[PDB]
Amino acid sequence: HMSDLPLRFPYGRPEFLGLSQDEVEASADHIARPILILKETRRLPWATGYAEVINAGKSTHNEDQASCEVLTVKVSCHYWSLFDGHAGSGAAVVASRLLQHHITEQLQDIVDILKIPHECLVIGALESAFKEMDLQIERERSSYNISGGCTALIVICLLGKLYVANAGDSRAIIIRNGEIIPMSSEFTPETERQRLQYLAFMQPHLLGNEFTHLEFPRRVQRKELGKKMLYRDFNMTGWAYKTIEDEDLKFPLIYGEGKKARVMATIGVTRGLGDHDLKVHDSNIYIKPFLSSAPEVRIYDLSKYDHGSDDVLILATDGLWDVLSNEEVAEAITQFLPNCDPDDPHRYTLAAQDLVMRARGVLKDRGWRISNDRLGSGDDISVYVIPLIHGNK
Amino acid sequence: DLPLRFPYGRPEFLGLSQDEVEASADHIARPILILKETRRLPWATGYAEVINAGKSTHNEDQASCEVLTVVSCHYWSLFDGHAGSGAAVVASRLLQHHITEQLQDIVDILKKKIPHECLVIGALESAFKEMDLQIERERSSYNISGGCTALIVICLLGKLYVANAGDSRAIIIRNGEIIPMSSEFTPETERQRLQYLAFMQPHLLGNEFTHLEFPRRVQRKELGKKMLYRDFNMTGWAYKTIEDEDLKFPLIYGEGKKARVMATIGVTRGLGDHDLKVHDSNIYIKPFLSSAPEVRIYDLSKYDHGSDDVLILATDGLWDVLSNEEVAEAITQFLPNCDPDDPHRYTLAAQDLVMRARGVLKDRGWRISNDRLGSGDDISVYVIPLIHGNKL
Ligand SMILES: [Mg+2]
Ligand SMILES: [Mg+2]
Ligand SMILES: [Mn+2]
Ligand SMILES: [Mn+2]
Ligand SMILES: [Mn+2]
Ligand SMILES: [Mn+2]
Ligand SMILES: [Mn+2]
Ligand SMILES: [Mn+2]
Repeated sequence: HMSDLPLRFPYGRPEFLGLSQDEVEASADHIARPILILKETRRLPWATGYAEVINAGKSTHNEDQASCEVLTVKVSCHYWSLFDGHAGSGAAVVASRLLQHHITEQLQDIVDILKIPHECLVIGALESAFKEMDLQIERERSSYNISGGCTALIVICLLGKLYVANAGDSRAIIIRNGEIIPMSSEFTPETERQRLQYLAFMQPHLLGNEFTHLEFPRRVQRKELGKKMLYRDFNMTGWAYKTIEDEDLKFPLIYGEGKKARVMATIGVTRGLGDHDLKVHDSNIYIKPFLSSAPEVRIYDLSKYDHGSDDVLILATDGLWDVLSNEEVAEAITQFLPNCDPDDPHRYTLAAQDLVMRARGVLKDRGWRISNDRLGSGDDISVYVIPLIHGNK
Repeated sequence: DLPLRFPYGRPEFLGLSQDEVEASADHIARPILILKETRRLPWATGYAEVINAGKSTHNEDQASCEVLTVVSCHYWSLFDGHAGSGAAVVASRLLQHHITEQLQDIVDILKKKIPHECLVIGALESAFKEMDLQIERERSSYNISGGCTALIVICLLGKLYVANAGDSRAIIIRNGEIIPMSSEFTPETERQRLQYLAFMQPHLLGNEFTHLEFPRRVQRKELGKKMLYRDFNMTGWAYKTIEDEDLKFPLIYGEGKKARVMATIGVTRGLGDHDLKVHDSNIYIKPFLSSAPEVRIYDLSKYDHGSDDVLILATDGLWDVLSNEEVAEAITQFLPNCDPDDPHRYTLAAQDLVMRARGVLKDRGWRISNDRLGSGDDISVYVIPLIHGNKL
């Protein structure tokens, strides 16, 4: 039904890039994989740095989207956002254009007060904004082709405080005098296992008589019927023994380890927007009941520290973090920025370009390779480098 | 009524006769009972307790401490009963048997890659659950009154496992530093789980409650007006027009030590309470409670502990009037006045903590330092010396 409907918004790259229609096509080169950076002739707020590169060939379009502007609540609200789309570009494009409007609307309900701690009203506003964005996608689903879904990582600076709201598996970290301050956590079948099992237990019909909510160390085989095995339930952190009993032969709700962890054999990320009609392969079981649009929000008070020109906030999609650790990013940032004149305004964009290049690697004979012959990232990669000096009181 | 599953009593290691128990239950004098010096506990653990100031005729705290045979396994436990002493008494005798049996399923292994620690944790988690299931079915044949919280510790193969299902608390004091070893399970700390369940299963509210949380009691006058609220998916607050459903009593009400689920109870985990209902109604509370504990591990081999490094276990009778910092300050000023070789050290430290929470009674209620109100609750304190857990 949705493939019969027009697009809500046309596909494109982040609008602040200012790319023509021909530059967009030139960027979608899976073999050359050109790293796009912000033109010096265009400045982002706070001289924010940005860089991106398309995937190595798994989807025709770059499915990351990004938005950055200064909102006005009828007070100023700086806004940065990254969306990692999957199974289509539609949700990430829609989110990159409309979520900031939901945030502005929710903040407007509480702005007289900003002038229960106020920080909890801003958190509540951001949480309501994520939900209302997903609700809008849900009902506009029937008039427009809003394909797939997306993760959502946004940050606002409001009255001297950074709010980092994450619903997905992108990541935000602060590098301050060389130390790593994490500002987000990822939501996967692994990190959300107990919530997912709890829902499956309380609402068994969501399992379509195809899955069991119990976790096992490996796939349970029919020949193990009547035998003892380790299992883990929703209220357990550890493992205990159990007699295998018919029901345990169903496919597990949670399966796989780390980046291979999956819910109902389908998805490896459990929060974001879209995916309303997503189904398990070869069945009619819906995935969305196990997904959530609700972000985790973390605050960084910019007043409690005097920030140098090399103290930055990094936002990136998993195209960076899947091959670079927080320590490699910290090492790279602190190694690069002291080579740029502190007054150079293109200097955080070059830092973001350096991060993308280190994760993308170079195209060798057997694929993309980074340092230590390691495999380079074949994904879309998008990176913000936000200089925290601009938030100094 | 039904026969008792066990006779009421006080911790066995107190070596009390029946006549000493009756004398100890003085709501006016409130004598502080301590481990006799002639009686040594594992690791020379200190223990002291005192009865409440009048809310229940019996002391509803219970405690048990022994060496389990699996390999040997040191075991300390504290239970804070409510609405009767039965559940606390049963748990103080039978939870160690459930723990012992769960550990026997995995003891060979201890001598996807599952770390051994996770097998111990899973064994404790299952033992709590199996204890509550035994209470649930023996409930019908024995008078096992009320419910109880459960805080237990085991030392197994060089590691401490602290498992908590309630609002008692365990902290380590190590070279003056406070090391928390448990978290409390209240309507407040468990709000999102509780709202989630009420939302997934609205019939549990019995058409008398709403799962939404509000900064204060929603009243008639607010109907149709804007008001802050918090749902299961929110940490912050947002505005909302009050509808007639928002007028029902909230599933979660109050804050801090005054937070309550279903207008009835201020702790959300433990054992028993299978038949606990909302007053004057057939709405059951137990679907919102959980017997599942949180387990924290302390590796004794990573630190060479001194004679004053201790693990404190106590029911809320202590923590409701003394912060972690006061307890730390109390222990670090008391113990340096005792010879490190004196086995009675930690018992005396335990008694000093109970006295500091209980206070002195005059004409203005029980008073502790700076004229603060003393604790009128049952109080039970363990002082576990970590020096006896040192490697080699
Ligand atoms: Mg005995
Ligand atoms: Mg000794
Ligand atoms: Mn993607
Ligand atoms: Mn990912
Ligand atoms: Mn990605
Ligand atoms: Mn009690
Ligand atoms: Mn309490
Ligand atoms: Mn108590």
